[PDB]
Amino acid sequence: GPHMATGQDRVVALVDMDCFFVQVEQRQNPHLRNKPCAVVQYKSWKGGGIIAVSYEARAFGVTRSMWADDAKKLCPDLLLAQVRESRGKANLTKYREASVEVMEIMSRFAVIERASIDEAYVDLTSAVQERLQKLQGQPISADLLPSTYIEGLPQGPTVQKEGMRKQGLFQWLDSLQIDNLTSPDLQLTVGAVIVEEMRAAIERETGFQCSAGISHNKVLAKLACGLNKPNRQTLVSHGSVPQLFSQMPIRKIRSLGGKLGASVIEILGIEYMGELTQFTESQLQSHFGEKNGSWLYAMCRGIEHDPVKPRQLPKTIGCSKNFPGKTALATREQVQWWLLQLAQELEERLTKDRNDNDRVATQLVVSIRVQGDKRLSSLRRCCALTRYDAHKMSHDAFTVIKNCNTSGIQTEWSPPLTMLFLCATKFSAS
DNA sequence: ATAATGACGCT
DNA sequence: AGCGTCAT
Ligand SMILES: Cc1cn([C@H]2C[C@H](O)[C@@H](COP(=O)(O)OP(=O)(O)OP(=O)(O)O)O2)c(=O)[nH]c1=O
Ligand SMILES: [Ca+2]
Ligand SMILES: [Ca+2]
Repeated sequence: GPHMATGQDRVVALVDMDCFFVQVEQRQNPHLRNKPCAVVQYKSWKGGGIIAVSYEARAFGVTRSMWADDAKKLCPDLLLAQVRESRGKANLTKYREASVEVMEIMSRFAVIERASIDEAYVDLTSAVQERLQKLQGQPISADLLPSTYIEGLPQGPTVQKEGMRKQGLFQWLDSLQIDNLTSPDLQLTVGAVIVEEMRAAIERETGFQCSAGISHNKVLAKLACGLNKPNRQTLVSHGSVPQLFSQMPIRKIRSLGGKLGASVIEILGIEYMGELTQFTESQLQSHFGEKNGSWLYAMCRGIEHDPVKPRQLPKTIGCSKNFPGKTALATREQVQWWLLQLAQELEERLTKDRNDNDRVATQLVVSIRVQGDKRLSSLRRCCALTRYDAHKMSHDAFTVIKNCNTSGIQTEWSPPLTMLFLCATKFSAS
């Protein structure tokens, strides 16, 4: 009825950089531009692990987590750039810094939530309402939306991609309710215009291309974003949700890509996101818990309330290294030395962080993984972080994990460690 | 023998 | 406090 909330109160975008580490390497090395190429860490073992893949290389079947030697088998022309290595581990500084370039530019338009090294949510509600004043009911030209897809359109009465895009946009714009400043669809459309500008600015000032989703909440925006990649943006309207969700595999919806998603599928005996509508909120709550049941009930109707959190800086700073199989650390001296290598990178980055962002970390968290254990972390322990000093931090870290050592001989370490992880947390202003 | 990161929920 | 889930 008239008391039915429709989740159309906000305009929310998610921006995501196209094959981000590859673009960073391609900006720096013009030889890699418009070529099949990939970013790889380490190179001794099977040519290194691939962690990012240009879209040209994707067309050959090259994927993440592939060994580089295996990728060459699919794509013999594949060009590689390798991650900087410092102190025997990967060093992602180039990408973190590239990330800051993009984030500060987006920050110029609106409050952003940094969702990863190359993704940000944008709450555009205020900017849209303001822009809606700039245009005194003035119709929105197709030319303000040159890279925008309208999900679900064209419908009813062209054989190439751009032809379809435009026909969809035209059908959308022709039906638009422009003399109504409260029309959710109009707000989204104005939201999409701004995101075009934001994306133009990002490309102009960094050289980096990205894709974006624009919708009424974060989950739909994130979904919308992946529908037309690379270098394009997608508007997903509230109206588009029933058809879109009608064949949308549950695992595609953010937070449903793991075990909860799988149990939703198994317990309810369904496949697609829209099928969730046929259950009461109480039923969903009984199967998955109050919080999940409530969230599921709203979400399958395109309604979600998770706000864009005003946070542009990460809340933790960490360094980890895995030591798979034969490389697992087996002596005290190895464990101490690698904790030191981790502590040294951490200290550089913390000192940087303290000068840039006026804050200090107050807690050190130490995480290890023992051989045979499938879990990410075998064990987590903490101590105070009182000095940005590598030798102290590495020493304290050893102290809080050292009795995990089950070995009879003091110089030996067992069970061998397959991962070391140090993370600085609990920042206070400074 | 993917990695190296991150955010947050549950108890 | 410490472990588990989900994501890039
Ligand atoms: C998913 C993932 C990404 N990354 C890095 C490399 C990616 O370039 C970057 C962001 O990842 P994604 O956004 O997941 O991937 P992408 O940018 O490479 O490609 P797409 O265009 O499909 O978005 O972070 C990892 O190091 N490990 C990972 O598991
Ligand atoms: Ca990306
Ligand atoms: Ca991403």
